[PDB]
Amino acid sequence: LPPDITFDSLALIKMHSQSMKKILEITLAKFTVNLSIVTVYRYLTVRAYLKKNIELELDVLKDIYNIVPLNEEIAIKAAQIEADLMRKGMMPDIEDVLTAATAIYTKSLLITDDSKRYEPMRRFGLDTMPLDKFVKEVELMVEKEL
Amino acid sequence: PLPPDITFDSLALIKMHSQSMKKILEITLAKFTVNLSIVTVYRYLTVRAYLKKNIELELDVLKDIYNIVPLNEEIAIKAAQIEADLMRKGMMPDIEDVLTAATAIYTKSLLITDDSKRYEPMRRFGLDTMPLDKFVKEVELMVEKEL
Amino acid sequence: LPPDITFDSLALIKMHSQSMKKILEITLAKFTVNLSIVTVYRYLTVRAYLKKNIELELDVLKDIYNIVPLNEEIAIKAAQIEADLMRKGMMPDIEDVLTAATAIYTKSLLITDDSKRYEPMRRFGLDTMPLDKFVKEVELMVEKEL
Amino acid sequence: LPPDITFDSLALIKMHSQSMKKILEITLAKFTVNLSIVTVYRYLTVRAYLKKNIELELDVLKDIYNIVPLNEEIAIKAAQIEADLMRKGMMPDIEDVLTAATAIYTKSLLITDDSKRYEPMRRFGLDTMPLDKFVKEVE
Repeated sequence: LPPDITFDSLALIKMHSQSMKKILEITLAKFTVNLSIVTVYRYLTVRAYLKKNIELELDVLKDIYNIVPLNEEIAIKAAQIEADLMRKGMMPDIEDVLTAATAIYTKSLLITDDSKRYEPMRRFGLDTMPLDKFVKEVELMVEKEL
Repeated sequence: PLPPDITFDSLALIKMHSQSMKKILEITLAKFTVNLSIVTVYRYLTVRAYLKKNIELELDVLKDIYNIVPLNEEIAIKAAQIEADLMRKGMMPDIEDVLTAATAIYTKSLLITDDSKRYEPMRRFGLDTMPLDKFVKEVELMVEKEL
Repeated sequence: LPPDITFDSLALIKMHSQSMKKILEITLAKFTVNLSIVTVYRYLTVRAYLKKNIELELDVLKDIYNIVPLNEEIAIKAAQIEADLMRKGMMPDIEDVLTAATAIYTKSLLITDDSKRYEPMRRFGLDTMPLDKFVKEVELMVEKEL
Repeated sequence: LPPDITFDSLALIKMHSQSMKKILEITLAKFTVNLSIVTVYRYLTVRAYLKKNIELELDVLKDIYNIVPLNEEIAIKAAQIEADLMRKGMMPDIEDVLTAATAIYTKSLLITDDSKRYEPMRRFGLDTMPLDKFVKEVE
């Protein structure tokens, strides 16, 4: 529903698949997509692995997406998230905490195929939504003439 | 005329900021340009927030004594290339290592660490390392000689 | 500010002038300089015209610079770039195409006094920076330090 | 006569044409052809302009020709050739200098459809022969 959304690495990959190509088209009509540089880096890693020109692929990425650098404000947030998770006896991935920190920072709804690993970070102001539910919401909006 | 460029990983940075390393830190700041990845900064402030310190306060001191290098598009490309090429060879490196290494190659910083063997697969990419113990002995030596 | 840079032949000429002696010295400690063998040959032409000792000078360039041969991989990129330019009605100079292709292949920022000359090649991934701006940035690091 | 030969860019194009298939056949059996990477890049350029896959095309050239990178030794000789030619009130093409410099180095008879523009470079050890005369002496 909100104007600002983001995706984590796997949801980004799904959103790029030929079968999402229509959902993507509507997504970019309707939402501002604020990707973490971590998500971009993880994505560019697998592209480069497939021997793609990642300098060119990044140019295409920044044409349709906002790419959010990892700065000092996000690092503060991520440290505080991680330390709290660690106090509660949990072992968060670095990629997750940094992706959540960036989403909290840009005030973006995080679209993910694995919502639950971000659940311990809800308490910090992260909104999340399952990819399959997000896909259903986008089609509904077209039906509702939004 | 320019002071050599160096960096630290987060384990080494934590030790550089210990009570016992105050003078070494002070000499290090006077004699070198220290280019810290924002990711090393984040991992360091994680330790500090776990100890319930004032991370905003301490980050402002860090901001002042360190060149803090954000993770931007250019370092991400470099890190993506590094990591893809390591994978093309059977290896699955840690995110912290790759982004740390990639930032040190991009800033041309000697990476100072207690775990130099962990960083060996990235030598080919132009990473230079030096063990913390050896770096500390060398800083001590420069002070001895000048004084 | 990136770690890998290069110069065209006219920029290299200036970099080795008397005025630029300290800048040159700072560049070599702060950066990796990846020079196309084409740039090197055009530089050596000027030097040979001034009745200098070009074999001796070359032996010094070899130790301070990464001199990049015109190999198969570069020849293919140069060819793709030039054909694409010709398809748009442009006739680029051989030295520009080969310089630009080598810099794309090496991922080096091309420092030059004639950035407009090279602008048709940015779409292929070429990064440039004016020599004046580069010099001033080097001088700034020195001023701040001293 | 010599086992070592090379072509410049136009000559290579004409050697690759339909009419020259037999001459090319006898050329590849009789001679070692030492092609400058510069000749190759120029050839690949006109193929890419016709939207050919030059990776595929480079692989064919790789198998039939000795492709000669532009290295430090060639660069010195080209610099010397060029500076000298300039002091004598000329401005040679860069492609021509690099092509001549590579032929001197590989001690290759340069086969060209334009021998005259290479004439200033004879004094540096370059051997040239017209393609027309070459074709005659092949058949």
